[PDB]
Amino acid sequence: QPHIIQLKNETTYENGQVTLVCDAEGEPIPEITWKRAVDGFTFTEGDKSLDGRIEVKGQHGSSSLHIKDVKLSDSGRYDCEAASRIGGHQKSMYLDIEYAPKFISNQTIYYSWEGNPINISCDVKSNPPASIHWRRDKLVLPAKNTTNLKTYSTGRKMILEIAPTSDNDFGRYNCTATNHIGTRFQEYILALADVPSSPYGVKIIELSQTTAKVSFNKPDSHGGVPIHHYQVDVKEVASEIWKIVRSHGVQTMVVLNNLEPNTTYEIRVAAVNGKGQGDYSKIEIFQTLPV
Ligand SMILES: *[C@@H]1O[C@H](CO)[C@@H](O)[C@H](O)[C@H]1NC(C)=O
Ligand SMILES: *[C@@H]1O[C@H](CO)[C@@H](O)[C@H](O)[C@H]1NC(C)=O
Ligand SMILES: *[C@@H]1O[C@H](CO)[C@@H](O)[C@H](O)[C@H]1NC(C)=O
Repeated sequence: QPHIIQLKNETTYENGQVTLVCDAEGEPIPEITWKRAVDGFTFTEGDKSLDGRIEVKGQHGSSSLHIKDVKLSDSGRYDCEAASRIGGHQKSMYLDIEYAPKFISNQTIYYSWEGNPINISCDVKSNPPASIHWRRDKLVLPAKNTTNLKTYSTGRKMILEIAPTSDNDFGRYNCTATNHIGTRFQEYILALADVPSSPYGVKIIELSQTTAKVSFNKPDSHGGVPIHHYQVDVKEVASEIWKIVRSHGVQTMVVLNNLEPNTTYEIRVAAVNGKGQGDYSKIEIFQTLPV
């Protein structure tokens, strides 16, 4: 002895309550300790709680771990440790947490020109797995009287393809997700755009006394908004005149020449298309090598 004789898996739901029970036989009657596996955190009777949601009751033979206001983060493995002096045994169970679908896309606002294709991505996490639909108003998509809309489904993701856009395609879209816990929705926006968005993540990746290579990320319109070229502006920090270098088409690296050694420069990048020039990236500072 001792021997854990009860430690059931449990399934609960977000915002609900669950009680985990562990029973152990043995002589002497063993002390029971709870361990949350993801972070190795220990629970014992009395040992309070920070957020208050979690308490343990009973210490010998049987112990209850009570969690109120269940969070998704409470999901996973919990360990029960039964120990007497003789005197050791551990067992795991898993807490399965169910919940209404949640929308987890990084982007809900999309931009496109007239006449361009664009995919709008609806990303859903739910337990159990949800059914996802796209809708415009009350109409499920694609409608029967359209020839420019398609959907593509992959478990946690449903893509709405609009190819190409016409003006009436702009506006609000409604992505709905449903499981036995509930139905939830998330609105997405497709807006008619003109100039490119701001480039970002600009870095100096090569650097000498008189030259530097700047590299950046294109603004991702997901193909809605064209980029013709980039304008790279460079300026010595106590100088007034921005020197402009155009990129070779849609290349996202540009080599800067004719720099002074040991000199501090500001650099900013903007994308340009047929409708004009977008915002500049956040200004970055570099300093050429000394002689
Ligand atoms: C508990 O759940 C896990 C999977 O999450 C499973 O492997 C195991 O058989 C289940 N039963 C118990 C009581 O451990
Ligand atoms: C939209 O997604 C589909 C499915 O993966 C893909 O075939 C298509 O090329 C994408 N279109 C756009 C607008 O990028
Ligand atoms: C999205 O669709 C769902 C299900 O039809 C609906 O209940 C919800 O109100 C819609 N959202 C909006 C604002 O249209």
